[PDB]
Amino acid sequence: HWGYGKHNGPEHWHKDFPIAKGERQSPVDIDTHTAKYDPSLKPLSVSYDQATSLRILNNGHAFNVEFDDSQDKAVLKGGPLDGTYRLIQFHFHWGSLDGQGSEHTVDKKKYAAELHLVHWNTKYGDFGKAVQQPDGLAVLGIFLKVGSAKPGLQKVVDVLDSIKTKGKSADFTNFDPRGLLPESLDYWTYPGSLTTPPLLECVTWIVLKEPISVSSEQVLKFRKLNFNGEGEPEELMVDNWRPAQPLKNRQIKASFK
Ligand SMILES: NS(=O)(=O)c1ccc(C(=O)NCC(F)(F)C(F)(F)C(F)(F)C(F)(F)C(F)(F)F)cc1
Ligand SMILES: [Zn+2]
Repeated sequence: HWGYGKHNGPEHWHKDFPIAKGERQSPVDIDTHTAKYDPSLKPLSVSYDQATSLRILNNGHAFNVEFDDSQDKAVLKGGPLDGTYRLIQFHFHWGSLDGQGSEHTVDKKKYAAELHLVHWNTKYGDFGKAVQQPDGLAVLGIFLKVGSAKPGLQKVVDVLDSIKTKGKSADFTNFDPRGLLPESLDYWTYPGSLTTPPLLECVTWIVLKEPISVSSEQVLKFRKLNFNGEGEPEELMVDNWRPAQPLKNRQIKASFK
């Protein structure tokens, strides 16, 4: 099925998922001179004090750090959102070199990677229901640039050796995702979609202006993961990002003046 190579990569996804050419696809380029400050944006509330991480999984496209979302522990509220969105997993998209890797771009600039903290709207009762609704998910997107190490990421990069190939997983309890946030919570927001098949148009995107810094050694370890399963020909998990899609009739709003 789909992937990131020449033969199954983003330019092909529309054949099995025609919504690939829809009216609210993600990611997009964020044109900093067109995005308008919206003084009506309520403030953002990231409540991760009670987050319970459970497991890390290589799913053959990225790795997901998964949380217990059986109850309202780690939630995202406020900003452009109505109601309460539960954290279910985070993952990253990254490149083969530092010059590309992010999905969103800023004035066409690609970052070395992008973190997605995925949350679902609890008024829909479960995640599978939430993905069918235009306000079903809220994805908090954080850019990564390469420079000084991020101390809160090191537990993640140290476990990657044990989930090298697709379908491998490891116990990953007690990880605190607050250690992946930047200082400022200033953000851009627009209505969009999942950036992997089935590309459902169910996401409120909230993309932080301030990137986090990670080290070269840190991102080099992301790039040693494999897209393939155990014992199959090795295909390094790199460039697992979808390029920017047409903005169409959408407004990107800024939380900051
Ligand atoms: N990169 S991103 O934008 O942050 C991003 C975030 C999360 C997902 C994600 O949960 N895909 C998984 C998925 F939702 F597609 C899903 F398989 F779980 C699903 F529920 F849709 C379903 F396919 F099961 C469906 F249709 F309901 F049957 C994808 C992209
Ligand atoms: Zn993602």
